[PDB]
Amino acid sequence: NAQAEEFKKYLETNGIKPKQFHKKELIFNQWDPQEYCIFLYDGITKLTSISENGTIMNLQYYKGAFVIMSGFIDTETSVGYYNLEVISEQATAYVIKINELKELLSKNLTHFFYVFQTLQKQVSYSLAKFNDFSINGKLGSICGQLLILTYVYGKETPDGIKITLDNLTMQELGYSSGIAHSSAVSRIISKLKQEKVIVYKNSCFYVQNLDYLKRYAPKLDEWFYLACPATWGKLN
Amino acid sequence: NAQAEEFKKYLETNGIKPKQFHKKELIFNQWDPQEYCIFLYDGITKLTSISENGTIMNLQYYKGAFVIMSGFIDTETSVGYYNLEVISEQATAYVIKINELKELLSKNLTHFFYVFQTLQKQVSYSLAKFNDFSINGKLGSICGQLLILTYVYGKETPDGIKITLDNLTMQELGYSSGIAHSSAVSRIISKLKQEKVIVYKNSCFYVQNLDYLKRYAPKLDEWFYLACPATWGKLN
DNA sequence: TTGAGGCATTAACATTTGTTAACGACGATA
DNA sequence: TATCGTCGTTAACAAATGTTAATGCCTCAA
Ligand SMILES: N[C@@H](CCC(=O)N[C@@H](CS)C(=O)NCC(=O)O)C(=O)O
Ligand SMILES: N[C@@H](CCC(=O)N[C@@H](CS)C(=O)NCC(=O)O)C(=O)O
Repeated sequence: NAQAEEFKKYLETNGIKPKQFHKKELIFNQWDPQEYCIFLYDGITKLTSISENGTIMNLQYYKGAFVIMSGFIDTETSVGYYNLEVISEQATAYVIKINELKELLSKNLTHFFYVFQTLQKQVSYSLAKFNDFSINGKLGSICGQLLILTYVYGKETPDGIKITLDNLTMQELGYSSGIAHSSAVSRIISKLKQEKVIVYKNSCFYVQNLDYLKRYAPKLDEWFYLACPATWGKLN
Repeated sequence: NAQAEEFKKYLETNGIKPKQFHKKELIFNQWDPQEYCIFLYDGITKLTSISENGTIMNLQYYKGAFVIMSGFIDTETSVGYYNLEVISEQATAYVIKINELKELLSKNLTHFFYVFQTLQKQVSYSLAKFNDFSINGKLGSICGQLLILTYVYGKETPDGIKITLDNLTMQELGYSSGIAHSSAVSRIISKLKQEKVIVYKNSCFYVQNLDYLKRYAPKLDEWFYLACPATWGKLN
């Protein structure tokens, strides 16, 4: 992306150099209250939350370039306690102090509008996801998540659309769709397989019937069409 | 609150005058995508979405002052096809075309930071809502919505906490929690009534065991503590 | 006073999902 | 080689939830 590159050159120009993170490494966490402005430049991360009981919840993934806020810009208080775990092998991200961000965006308006637009992307994303997950229950939740991962990490292959993700354990899918037990998600997956919707090959997932997921995730497909059209046309 | 008043005067200085809307009246709609930037100054509204089969989905409410984006500020494209129905008797809102917002914000930076902060409140809200509703299924979703309504529209009474909403039918809660049929909502509400959690009196809902809802909506309570701390202190 | 329609409560069945357990395939270690 | 853990299936049983129908309470219009 161009806006992302200009943003990079701006940050670096203002003495803000990137940091490197490895897999299983947290950029910020839900226990230390350090309000940051993460500009995930390269890599893949997952935003997670752990309850008092210890239950994990995968709220979303982030694939650079994108912006993640852990604190408000005016009050400089916390927007919510979450972790951002690196799940790719390596990732490069620009950690910015919450106070300096205001000084940086005040100076340049283009980059300001870039951050604003990434924010809108977050909003619309969350609304669509909430819709498609809420209506059709857990089957619809799984289907929606598969749609997201297929548009973001999917590549056409002889047998279908291969989702290029190193770790996609049943536990992870459950964490992304509010399912606590791997057996249940394994059952839903078994149904989808039997309906000739997906295949489990090479420890990976191959999506062969995209329309089936489109039915259970209308607002998500619509969203990718209205906000990530470059990512949407690669499969249409 | 106050930043919204300064924002009001700002809008009334650039020739952007408020428009009035009555109950059930829509400001923008899904089928006629004109990209606006609604600044709900006063009143209560609800953001809804209708599938192709007619299924309704209540994504959330909006009690002024707040900001709603129907289109992106850069691309000027729709962020998603949603409707905004007024559910209060009367509501005052400033309608702004999306192309004007970029200049109007470029002119003043404090109000830019206001809209930005409100958008961050939207983000945190959606994330917390997604986590709680998702973790404990439909019971937890009902508890979450009830907590939200209790913080935003609740007022302490000797009978508990009165949710000052005229129209809060079983079907409306269902739409707010992804439940299609009113009978199921009635069933859950009956369980809570038996559990000494709430009571249905004077055509309104009264909350007596806030903690019970806090258990099923931890991230939402956290959100009210972090994003709307006054609304949170009003009940603690 | 009557009748229609909408909303709430409940019951009864079907479908889905939660929860635990057993079995087998796989990798890794010694 | 054997042994231990982890993950994917499947089964069996319980709880939740989807779905429909019946009933009663209320308002409203004639
Ligand atoms: N950098 C890309 C992708 C940014 C990104 O990661 N967006 C989030 C939503 S705000 C996403 O697609 N997440 C995918 C997921 O949740 O797995 C863009 O500009 O849209
Ligand atoms: N103006 C009030 C309320 C703004 C508002 O409506 N915020 C949304 C969250 S983005 C909300 O609380 N919605 C409650 C609901 O969904 O009923 C404030 O800023 O605290």
